[PDB]
Amino acid sequence: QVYNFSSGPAMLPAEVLKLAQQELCDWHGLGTSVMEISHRGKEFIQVAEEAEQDFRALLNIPSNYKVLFCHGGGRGQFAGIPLNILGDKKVADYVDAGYWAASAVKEAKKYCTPNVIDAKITVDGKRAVKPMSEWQLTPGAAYLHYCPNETIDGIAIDETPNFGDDVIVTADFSSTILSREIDVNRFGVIYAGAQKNIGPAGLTLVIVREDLLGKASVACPSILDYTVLSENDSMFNTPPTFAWYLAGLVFKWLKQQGGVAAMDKINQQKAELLYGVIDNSGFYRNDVAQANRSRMNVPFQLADSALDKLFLEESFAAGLHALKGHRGMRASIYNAMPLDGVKTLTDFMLDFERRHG
Amino acid sequence: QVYNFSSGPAMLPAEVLKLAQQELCDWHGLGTSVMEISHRGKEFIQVAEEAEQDFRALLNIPSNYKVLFCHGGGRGQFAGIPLNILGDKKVADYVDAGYWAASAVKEAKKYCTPNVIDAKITVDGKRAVKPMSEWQLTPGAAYLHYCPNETIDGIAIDETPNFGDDVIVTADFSSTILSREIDVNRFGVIYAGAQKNIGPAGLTLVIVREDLLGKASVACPSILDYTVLSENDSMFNTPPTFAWYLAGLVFKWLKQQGGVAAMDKINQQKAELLYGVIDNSGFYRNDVAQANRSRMNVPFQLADSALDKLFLEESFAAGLHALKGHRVVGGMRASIYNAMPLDGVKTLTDFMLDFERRHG
Ligand SMILES: Cc1ncc(COP(=O)(O)O)c(C=O)c1O
Ligand SMILES: Cc1ncc(COP(=O)(O)O)c(C=O)c1O
Repeated sequence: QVYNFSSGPAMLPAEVLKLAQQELCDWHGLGTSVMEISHRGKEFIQVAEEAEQDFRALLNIPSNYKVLFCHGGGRGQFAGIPLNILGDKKVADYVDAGYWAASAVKEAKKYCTPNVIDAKITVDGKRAVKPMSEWQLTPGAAYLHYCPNETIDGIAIDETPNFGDDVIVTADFSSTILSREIDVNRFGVIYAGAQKNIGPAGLTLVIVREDLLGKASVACPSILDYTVLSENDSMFNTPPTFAWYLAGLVFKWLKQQGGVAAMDKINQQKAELLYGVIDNSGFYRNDVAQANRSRMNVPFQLADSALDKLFLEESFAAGLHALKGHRGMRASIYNAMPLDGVKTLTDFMLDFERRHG
Repeated sequence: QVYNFSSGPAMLPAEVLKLAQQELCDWHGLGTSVMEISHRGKEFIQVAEEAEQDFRALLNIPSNYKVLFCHGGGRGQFAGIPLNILGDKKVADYVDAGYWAASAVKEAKKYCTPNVIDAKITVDGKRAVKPMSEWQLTPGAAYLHYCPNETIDGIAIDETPNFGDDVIVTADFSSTILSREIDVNRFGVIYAGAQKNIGPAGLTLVIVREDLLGKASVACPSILDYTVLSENDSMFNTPPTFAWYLAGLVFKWLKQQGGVAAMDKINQQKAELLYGVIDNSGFYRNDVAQANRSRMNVPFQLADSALDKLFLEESFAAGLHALKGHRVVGGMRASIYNAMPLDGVKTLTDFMLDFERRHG
């Protein structure tokens, strides 16, 4: 058995990939693939609408939000957010406590002069994030942007936004959407590249509060314009139809598992197991503060990084793929990753420490 | 046997889909799918590089062009072209002789003042396109844009651009790329949504002459910025990795067929067969001029359109899918792309003749 810890593109649920394989050439008895049919045909429209409704149900998205299936990836929305909801405003607040939050800032500078909030703090030697109650917002800012799960850094911000009605909260949920219940009503825009917990790469989900439509910049490409996308139910142009179908299968799989609250419980067990092994070891280390430890992306370093290459070759040979971190290691343990995959990983880690520590 | 005449997403080569199915869960002995691996790993980089190399070989793309594997579809490039190569200019020439060319004009108005060249003409009762010599270009225009294959209208502009060095030709090849050999050197930008002759939907190909880089608008999203995309080998961000892999398989399949010259000959046979049946029947009609008839998208109307529904029900039951014409014009439309075998067009035309016999 191969367990794939890639952060993105990530593993699909094994049952989903098996189903997609079974019907790849002849889908629902049509004699063609789901990827070969018109997006404006009755058959694909049903796939698309069921995927939208399942996503709405899984997250308990209120009726005053649009759910858009978009091209361009997470970095597409780094441009899409300011291009759609700056309106006539020239400032937005961006919270930076990690790589992807900082990347969003860089793109936003094409469109406005962002106010950057440095939310990084060190608490008892551990990397943490300032509480939202301390974020100094700009009166009148068009929106606030933050990243609740920093994929490379292993840093999560779990607290629910509770800002005034004048604050429009936007958030990059790429590497954590569907891993726990969230209060969608507290947000203006939630977006996620699909290639962590939704589907394959090439698809992005955007949840947009409906009153934010209607003020896109004229410069916004129509394929990224939330108002045009909503008008056309995400079929302004040809969608990534196979990716949208696969996302729909993932949503069906999540329903079969018991939904996001069921995932939340298994993800807690997976994270406690892996962080427990790291913390009870002098050979592995993670220095993110407990309250900000991501349950989805778990970086860790070896006490002797001269062993990194051997760790990667031997873990791969043991069927544990894609553990390399950014310029130590990073285990991504998304919804699709079973607890048995994390047990296999930690057993390997304990053995590797016995050998080389 | 099912023949799928969808205009986009379109049929893939059956051999390509069968291979993708076989290796969907365990790709190249990895025990994972090609869609579950990092785009920056050595395995996917090889897929990506071979796909680029194979596309360059198939179309004879010169080395002074970049080949970009992009997000956003054909309509993404309706914005991407002006956002990348207007530079400091405000005028570009747009040729309108069909639905997709007109759609490109509409998007262009967000970014510039297009000079719209109406190239539609009627000759002897048939819809045709003005010769390129009648296209009144604007001195100083940043570029010229046209659509050599109008997917809804069945109108092809096959004539080779022969403009001077000061004209930057850009062209929407979505529904015809790889169907015949073309002279890439005559163009500044060639683009194509993948979901007709390249791969599945979710991927777009852009061929851009290298001297046109470096003048993108600051407003261009980085994911659409040709300079950023080229600098990062189309991996500025996460690619549509499964679509890129499948495109790579299509390119290998095209090589196995004999390449674009081989497909050109088969596509000519397919189009001559289908247009002959339409022309020699009083029951079906197509009113596009011979010189502008697409070989890829063949619209036709029934003499009695009250039989449209029955034609669609009976063709579907005969294994002939997706023949309804676009909602903007009605009628029927047979899309007969590279993947469609001659036997599929023979099955379609035999059906059309039998339908006329039974109901005409
Ligand atoms: C939090 C976060 N933001 C942004 C991205 C970038 O996504 P993409 O490659 O789709 O642009 C990723 C992962 O890919 C991510 O995890
Ligand atoms: C000539 C042409 N241009 C543009 C498009 C639109 O492309 P997309 O739906 O990928 O934006 C199509 C087909 O979809 C096409 O055939």
